[PDB]
Amino acid sequence: GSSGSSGLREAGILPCGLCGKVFTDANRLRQHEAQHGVTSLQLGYIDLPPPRLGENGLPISGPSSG
Ligand SMILES: [Zn+2]
Repeated sequence: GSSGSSGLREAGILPCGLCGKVFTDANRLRQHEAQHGVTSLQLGYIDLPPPRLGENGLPISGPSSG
């Protein structure tokens, strides 16, 4: 005697626990999850962030003050 796969497709609909949105259709929420990246990497969108934060042009010993 042991269980297996006897029943129905009972998943469970719930509101997006990442941004705070609410969904009713599993298929609809499945797409929204992509926006965040739930175990996936959704790319193709346009992005143009600022340049990295770094600099150069300094000595090796530094200033001798103290
Ligand atoms: Zn969300």
